Amino acid sequence: LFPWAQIRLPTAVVPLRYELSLHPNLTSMTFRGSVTISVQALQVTWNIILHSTGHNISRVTFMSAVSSQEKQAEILEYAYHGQIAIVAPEALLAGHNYTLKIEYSANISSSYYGFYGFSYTDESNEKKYFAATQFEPLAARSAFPCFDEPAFKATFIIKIIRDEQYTALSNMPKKSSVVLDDGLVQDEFSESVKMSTYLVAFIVGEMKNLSQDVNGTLVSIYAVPEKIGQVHYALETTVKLLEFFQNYFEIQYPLKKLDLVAIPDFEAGAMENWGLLTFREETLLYDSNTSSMADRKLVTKIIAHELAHQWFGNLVTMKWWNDLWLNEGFATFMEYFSLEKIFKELSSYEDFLDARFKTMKKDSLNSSHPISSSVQSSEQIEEMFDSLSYFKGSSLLLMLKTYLSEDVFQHAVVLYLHNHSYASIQSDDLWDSFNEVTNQTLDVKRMMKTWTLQKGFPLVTVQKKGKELFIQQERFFLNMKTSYLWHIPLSYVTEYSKYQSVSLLDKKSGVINLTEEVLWVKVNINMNGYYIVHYADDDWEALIHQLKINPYVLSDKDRANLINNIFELAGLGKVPLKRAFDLINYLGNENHTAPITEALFQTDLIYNLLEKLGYMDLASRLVTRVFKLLQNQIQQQTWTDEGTPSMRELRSALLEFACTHNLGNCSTTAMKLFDDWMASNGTQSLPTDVMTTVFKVGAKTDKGWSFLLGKYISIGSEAEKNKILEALASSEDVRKLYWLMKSSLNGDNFRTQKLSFIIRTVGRHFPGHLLAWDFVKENWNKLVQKFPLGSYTIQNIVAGSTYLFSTKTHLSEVQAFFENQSEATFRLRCVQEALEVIQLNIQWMEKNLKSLTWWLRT
Ligand SMILES: *[C@@H]1O[C@H](CO)[C@@H](O[C@@H]2O[C@H](CO)[C@@H](O[C@@H]3O[C@H](CO[C@H]4O[C@H](CO)[C@@H](O)[C@H](O[C@H]5O[C@H](CO)[C@@H](O)[C@H](O)[C@@H]5O)[C@@H]4O)[C@@H](O)[C@H](O[C@H]4O[C@H](CO)[C@@H](O)[C@H](O)[C@@H]4O)[C@@H]3O)[C@H](O)[C@H]2NC(C)=O)[C@H](O)[C@H]1NC(C)=O
Ligand SMILES: *[C@@H]1O[C@H](CO)[C@@H](O[C@@H]2O[C@H](CO)[C@@H](O[C@@H]3O[C@H](CO)[C@@H](O)[C@H](O[C@H]4O[C@H](CO)[C@@H](O)[C@H](O)[C@@H]4O)[C@@H]3O)[C@H](O)[C@H]2NC(C)=O)[C@H](O)[C@H]1NC(C)=O
Ligand SMILES: *[C@@H]1O[C@H](CO)[C@@H](O[C@@H]2O[C@H](CO)[C@@H](O[C@@H]3O[C@H](CO)[C@@H](O)[C@H](O)[C@@H]3O)[C@H](O)[C@H]2NC(C)=O)[C@H](O)[C@H]1NC(C)=O
Ligand SMILES: *[C@@H]1O[C@H](CO)[C@@H](O[C@@H]2O[C@H](CO)[C@@H](O[C@@H]3O[C@H](CO)[C@@H](O)[C@H](O)[C@@H]3O)[C@H](O)[C@H]2NC(C)=O)[C@H](O)[C@H]1NC(C)=O
Ligand SMILES: *[C@@H]1O[C@H](CO)[C@@H](O[C@@H]2O[C@H](CO)[C@@H](O[C@@H]3O[C@H](CO)[C@@H](O)[C@H](O)[C@@H]3O)[C@H](O)[C@H]2NC(C)=O)[C@H](O)[C@H]1NC(C)=O
Ligand SMILES: *[C@@H]1O[C@H](CO)[C@@H](O[C@@H]2O[C@H](CO)[C@@H](O)[C@H](O)[C@H]2NC(C)=O)[C@H](O)[C@H]1NC(C)=O
Ligand SMILES: *[C@@H]1O[C@H](CO)[C@@H](O[C@@H]2O[C@H](CO)[C@@H](O)[C@H](O)[C@H]2NC(C)=O)[C@H](O)[C@H]1NC(C)=O
Ligand SMILES: CCOC(=O)C1=C(NC(C)=O)Oc2cc(O)ccc2[C@@H]1c1cccnc1
Ligand SMILES: *[C@@H]1O[C@H](CO)[C@@H](O)[C@H](O)[C@H]1NC(C)=O
Ligand SMILES: *[C@@H]1O[C@H](CO)[C@@H](O)[C@H](O)[C@H]1NC(C)=O
Ligand SMILES: *[C@@H]1O[C@H](CO)[C@@H](O)[C@H](O)[C@H]1NC(C)=O
Ligand SMILES: *[C@@H]1O[C@H](CO)[C@@H](O)[C@H](O)[C@H]1NC(C)=O
Ligand SMILES: *[C@@H]1O[C@H](CO)[C@@H](O)[C@H](O)[C@H]1NC(C)=O
Ligand SMILES: *[C@@H]1O[C@H](CO)[C@@H](O)[C@H](O)[C@H]1NC(C)=O
Ligand SMILES: [Zn+2]
Repeated sequence: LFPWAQIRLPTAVVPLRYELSLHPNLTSMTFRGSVTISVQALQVTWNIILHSTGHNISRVTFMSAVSSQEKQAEILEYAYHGQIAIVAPEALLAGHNYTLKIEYSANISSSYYGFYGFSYTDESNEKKYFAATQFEPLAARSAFPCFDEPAFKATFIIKIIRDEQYTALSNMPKKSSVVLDDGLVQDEFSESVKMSTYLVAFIVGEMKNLSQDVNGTLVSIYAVPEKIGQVHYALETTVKLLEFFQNYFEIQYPLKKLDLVAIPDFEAGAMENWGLLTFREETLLYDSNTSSMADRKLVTKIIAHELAHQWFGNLVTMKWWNDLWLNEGFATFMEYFSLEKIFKELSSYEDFLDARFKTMKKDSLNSSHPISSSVQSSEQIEEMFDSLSYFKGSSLLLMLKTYLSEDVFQHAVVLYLHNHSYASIQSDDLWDSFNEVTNQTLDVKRMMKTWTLQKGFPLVTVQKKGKELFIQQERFFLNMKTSYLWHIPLSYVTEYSKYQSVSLLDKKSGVINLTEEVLWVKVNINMNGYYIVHYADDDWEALIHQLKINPYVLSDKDRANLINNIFELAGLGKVPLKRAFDLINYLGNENHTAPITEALFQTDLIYNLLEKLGYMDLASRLVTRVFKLLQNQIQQQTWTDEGTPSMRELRSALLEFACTHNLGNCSTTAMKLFDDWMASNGTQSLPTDVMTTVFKVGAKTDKGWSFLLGKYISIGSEAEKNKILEALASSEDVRKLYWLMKSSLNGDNFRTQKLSFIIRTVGRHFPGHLLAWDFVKENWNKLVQKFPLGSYTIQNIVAGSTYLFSTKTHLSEVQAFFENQSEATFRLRCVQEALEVIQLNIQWMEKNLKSLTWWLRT
C-alpha cells in the first residue's frame, strides 16, 4: 500500500535545494540524470511523498547531516497521481534537514511536453537537432523526481552535458563550462532564486544570439543561426518593457539574465520560464518592411505577457491551479496596459475590446462555468487552461483599475509583490492587498467574489425618468423562452456639458441621483465593466439620435459597445432588430476603426446565418445596405500599407468586406494587383494590408488557385503562406475544398496543425458549409487520434463546423451524431455549447427573421 492516497503532496516534508545533473544525448532521445534534493521536515513522517513519471530509478540514497554516509531506502509508485514514495530508514523529525539523492534513466519526450526533442531542416537540407522543456501543468516530474507543486518552491542548480556545437541554456546564468576528456562540454549554471518547479527550464540546441546589456541585466534572444536578423524588433521591445514593468512594479528584475528562445518547431511550448522565456519561432520573427501591423501587435503583446510573469506569477506564484485564471489574467491585462503607455501607436485597446466582446458571448452560454472552481482532479488541472478564463480575468482586473484609481491599482500590486515575494499565495490575498491600500473603506474581496464564484455576467437595465436614473440587475440569461448579485462598479457619461461619475450597485434595484436633467446617458464607459446595459425604449432612442448629430461626443470604445450590445440584445428578443440597424445608420459619419469592425462583425454573422438558411436575396440586401452606409469610407481607401496602425486595419476590414461580397470596384482592383503578382512569379510586392484580399479574389480561378498552391509548398514566410492558405480555402470548387481538408489530415502538402484553420474557412462559406461538417463526421475517429478530446483543436473544429446551423433538423442531426459516439463525447463542453448555439440561432430566426423580410425589400 502506497503511504499517500491524495492528489496533493503532504504538507510535511518541504524541498529547499535541488542539484540536477543531466546527460542528454538527443540523437538517441534518451537522457540519464541524477538529482540531489535537500529537504526539511516540519512534521514527523516515515515516508517522503514526491513526484516522478517514466523514470528507471537506479539508486535512491537517504542521508542526514549527522553522517557523511549514504543510506538505502525503498521506493514505491502510484502513477495515477505521478507520486513516488521514499520510505525512510530514520523517522524524519521536525525542523531537521535531510538529503535525498536519486539516480535514474529516462527518455526525452516527443510530445512537446516535459523534456522534449525534435529535428529540423536548416538553410541546407541538414538534420539539426534541438531539445527544450515545457512543464507548465504537471510535466516537471517527467524529467526529474521532485515536489511538483508550485507552492513547494526551492533553489535549483542545473548541470547538463552537451556537445560543443549545441548551446546549452537554463534559467540562471552559466557558471562553469568545463571540457571533458570524452570530447564533450559540461555546463553548470548558477544556483537559482526560490522558484516553482513548473518554471524550471533547460534547452540544448544549435543557436546564436542577439544580446544587449542594460543596467547589468543582459537581455538576449536566441534562435537558429539563419534567423538572427529577424529578432531585432523583439529585443527592442523586450527592453522597453523590462524598463516599464520594473518601474511599474517598483521591483528590479530578480535575476541577471533574460533569455528569449525561438524554438524551431511549430508545436513548441511558449511558457513564462524565469530567465529562459520560451516562444515559437514565428512568434518572434518580424521584419519592418515585410510583416504586417497585426504581425507587429502579436510579437509586441506576446513579449509583454511573458515579461509580466517574471514578477506576477514567478516571483509571486499561485499555490494551486484553481487560480491560474488570475496569473494569466493579469498578464493578459498587462499586455494591453503596457502597450498603451509605451506602444500607444498600435491602438491595442481595439484588440482588448474585441477580445472582451467575444469573451462575453461564450461566457453568456449556460455551458459557461465560474472561473474559481475546485481542482481535485488532473483533468480539472488541464481544463483550467482556458483562454476564456484568462480573458475574463483581465476583464475583471480592468473593472478594478477603472473603479479604483489607476494609482490605487499599482499601490496594491507593488505591496502585494513585496509582501508575498519569493513565496506562494491564493487569489484572495491580492484582493486583501487592495483592501489595505483602500484603507478598509470598501471590500474588494467581497466585490470580486461575486464575479469569481459566479457564472456569467450581469445585465444592467437602465431607465432615466427625469433626473433619477433607475438601475436594475439581472443575469444575461439567453434561453429567453440560482444566480446571485454582483457588486457592479457603475460608470456613466451624460450631456452641452459633460459629466462622468462612478457608483456601485450592490442590490437588484438601485437609483443613481443626477445633478441635472440630461438628454442622453451612457452606462459602462468604454466597456471597462464586464456587463451589458439594456436601456429603455426612450433611452436607447436618445443615443441612436446623438449618434446622428455628432457621434464623437462618445469614444470609439463606447460607440462600439453600443453596436455590440444592441445587436446581442436583439438576438435574445429584448430589442427589435430594426433598432440595431437604426443605431448603425449613423455609420456614414464614422471614421474610427473599432465601431466599424464590430458593426461589420454583427452584420456578417447575420449574413452567414441567413445564407446557410437559403435566404440569399435577403442576405444580399443586408450587405448592400451596410455598403451604402459605408460607401464613402470604402471608396476613400487606398490599396497600400500606409497610415496609422488603426487606419491600416480599417482598410483591411473594409476592403475584405467589399471584395467578399463583390461590391464596387474592389474585385477588379484586386485581380489586377493579383495578376501582376502572379506574373512576377511572386517577386512583386503586395501591400500586406490588402494581401489576403488580393489572394482570395485571385484564388477564385483555377489558374490563380493553382499558382498559390505552388507558392505555399515552396516559399518561406509562414505568415504569407497562411494568407495563401486562407485564400485557397476561400474557393468555391467543392472538390478543391475537400482536397485541402483531406490533405491536412493526412499530412500531405499542408500540416495537420493547420486543419483547424481549413475546416473553419471551408465551413463559413456556402459551397463548403455542409462539406466541412461532413468531413468532421466522417473523419472523427482519426481526428480524435490526431487531437485528443477536450483539446482546443477539437473544440475549434466542432464549433467551426456547426455555429452556422439554424434549423431544428440540424440540431437533431448534430445531437444524434455525438450521442451515437460516446456518452463521454456527448458531455464534452464543445458539443454542449455547440448544441446550445444552434438553439440560439434557431430562436434568432424565430424572433427576427420574418420581421427582416419586411423592412428589407421595402
Ligand atoms: C439617491 O436618492 C435616493 C432617494 O433618496 C436614495 O435611495 C434611498 O436610499 C436609502 C439609503 O439606503 C434607502 O433607505 C433604506 O431602506 C431600506 C428598506 O426600506 C424600504 O423603504 C421604502 C418603504 O417604506 C421603500 O421605498 C424602499 O425601497 C428601496 O429598497 C428596495 C429593497 O431594498 C428596492 O426594491 C427599491 O427599489 C428601493 O431601492 C425600502 O424597501 C432599509 O432597510 C435601510 O435601512 C438599513 O440601511 C441603513 C443605511 O442604508 C442603516 O442606517 C439601517 O440601520 C439599516 O441597516 C434604509 O432605511 C431608501 O429606501 C432608498 N429609497 C429609494 C426609493 O431607493 C439613494 O440611496 C440615493 N443614491 C445616492 C448614490 O445618493
Ligand atoms: C473623426 O471625425 C471627427 C468629426 O469631424 C473628428 O473630430 C474633430 O477633431 C478635430 C481635431 O481635433 C476637432 O477640431 C478641433 O477642436 C478643438 C476643440 O476640442 C479646437 O481647439 C481646435 O481648434 C484648433 O484648430 C482649428 C482648425 O483645426 C483652428 O481654427 C483653431 O483656431 C484651433 O487652432 C479644432 O477646432 C473637431 O472639433 C472635432 N469635431 C468633433 C465633432 O468632435 C475626429 O478627429 C476624426 N478622427 C479621425 C481619426 O480622423
Ligand atoms: C550521443 O551519442 C552519440 C553516439 O550514440 C554521440 O555521437 C557522436 O556525435 C559527435 C558529434 O560531434 C560525432 O563527433 C564528430 O566526429 C566526426 C568524425 O566522425 C568529426 O568529423 C566531427 O568533428 C565530430 O567530432 C561522433 O562521431 C558521434 N559518435 C558516433 C557516431 O559514434 C554523441 O556525442 C552523444 N552526445 C552526447 C551529448 O553524449
Ligand atoms: C501580508 O500578507 C498576509 C498574508 O500572508 C496578509 O494577512 C492577511 O490580512 C488580511 C487583512 O485583514 C486578512 O483578511 C481577514 O481575515 C480574517 C480571518 O483571518 C477574516 O475574518 C476577514 O474577513 C478578512 O478576510 C487575512 O486573513 C490575512 N491572512 C493571513 C494568512 O494572515 C497581510 O495583511 C499582508 N500585510 C501586508 C502589510 O501586506
Ligand atoms: C518561379 O517560381 C518557381 C517556384 O514555384 C521557381 O522554381 C524554383 O526556383 C527556386 C529558386 O527561386 C529553385 O531553387 C534553386 O534550386 C537550385 C537547384 O535546382 C539551386 O542551385 C538554387 O540555388 C536554388 O536553391 C527551385 O529549384 C525551383 N523549382 C521548384 C520546382 O521549386 C522558378 O525558378 C521561378 N521562375 C523564375 C523565372 O525565376
Ligand atoms: C523509452 O522508450 C522505450 C520504447 O521501446 C520504452 O520501452 C517500452 O516500455 C513499455 C513501458 O515501460 C514496456 O511495456 C515495453 O515492453 C517496452 N518496449 C521495449 C521494446 O523496450 C521505455 O519504457 C521508455 N523509457 C522509460 C524510462 O520508460
Ligand atoms: C551574443 O552573445 C555574446 C556573449 O555575451 C556577446 O558578446 C559579448 O558582448 C558584450 C556586449 O554585450 C561584450 O562586452 C563582450 O566582450 C562580448 N563577449 C563575448 C564572449 O563575445 C554578443 O555581443 C551577443 N550578440 C551578438 C549579436 O553576437
Ligand atoms: C504551449 C504548448 O505546450 C504543450 O505542448 C502543453 C502544455 N503547455 C501550456 C502553456 O499550456 O500544457 C497543456 C495543457 C492542457 O490542458 C492540454 C495540453 C497541453 C500541452 C500537451 C500535453 C500533452 C501532450 N502534448 C501537449
Ligand atoms: C534500469 O536499467 C538497467 C539497464 O540495463 C537495468 O539493468 C535495470 O534492471 C533497470 N531497472 C532498475 C530498477 O534498475
Ligand atoms: C536547514 O537549512 C537552513 C538553511 O541554511 C538552516 O537555516 C536551518 O537551520 C537548517 N536546519 C537545521 C535544523 O539546522
Ligand atoms: C541598476 O541595477 C541596480 C541593481 O540593484 C539598481 O540598484 C539600480 O537602480 C539600477 N539602475 C537603473 C534601473 O537605472
Ligand atoms: C444549464 O446547464 C446545466 C448543466 O447540466 C443544466 O442542468 C441546466 O438544465 C441548464 N439550464 C437550462 C436552462 O437549460
Ligand atoms: C489611507 O491612509 C493613509 C494614511 O497616511 C493616507 O496617506 C492615504 O491617502 C489613504 N488612502 C486613501 C485612498 O484614502
Ligand atoms: C471603378 O472604375 C471605373 C473605371 O473608369 C471608374 O469610372 C469608377 O469611378 C470606379 N469606381 C470606384 C468606386 O472606384
Ligand atoms: Zn502567461
